[PDB]
Amino acid sequence: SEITISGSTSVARIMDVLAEKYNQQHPETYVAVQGVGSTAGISLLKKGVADIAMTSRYLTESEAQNTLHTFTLAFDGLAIVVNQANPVTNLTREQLYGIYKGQITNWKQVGGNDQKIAVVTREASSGTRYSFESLMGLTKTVKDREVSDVAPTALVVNSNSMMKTLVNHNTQAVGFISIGSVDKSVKAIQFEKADPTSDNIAKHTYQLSRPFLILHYSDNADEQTKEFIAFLKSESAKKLIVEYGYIMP
Ligand SMILES: [Mg+2]
Repeated sequence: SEITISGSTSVARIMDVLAEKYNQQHPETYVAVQGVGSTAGISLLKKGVADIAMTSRYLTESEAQNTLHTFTLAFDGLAIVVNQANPVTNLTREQLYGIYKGQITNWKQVGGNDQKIAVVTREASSGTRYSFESLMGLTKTVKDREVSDVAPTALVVNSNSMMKTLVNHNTQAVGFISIGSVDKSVKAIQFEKADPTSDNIAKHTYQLSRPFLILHYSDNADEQTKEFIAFLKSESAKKLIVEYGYIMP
């Protein structure tokens, strides 16, 4: 048989591994992992042409359906990173928002050196960028969509790796990376005085995290779907999730 799980390209990175694992033990069921973004995934499931959707954000009021079931597969965290030389140890929500908006333009304003801030972001198509902006309220409504509201003087880089190298080489820069990509080349700072840790994400004391949700019709689903959903809830799956740097609720 065939199971189609659609949506989030953020979730698809780990789902590709989970699926290949489940296929080893169930060689006659192909799990098609379709990375089309959280919103297309929801639509595909509601049209009955996916069995499962995956998202990297909570559902809106309008997306919620009474017979749709949701569970949280994992949390994925973001770190704010500065150059090792930067004395700043913490930013609040309003400070970071203000910096990304271009309202706060010198580090002295947020307890640092007298030096112009270089704001660094990711490419337009980046999932990590979309979640950072959603978490920080850095989009704006324009007619029928959200548009990025980050000051267009921000510099764009195209990976975690390149973000860290940029930060590492520029005392003035601030940026964001997946929490798992943190290494000693950059200084990860607190957000609202909470350290960027697995434990703080799991307890929601650290705010900069996003859910990986799994959506399906628990009632009206066929057995192959129920069996894959069970596996996603199994220790064998969780072990894999954790080992790739995602965080158990
Ligand atoms: Mg806004």
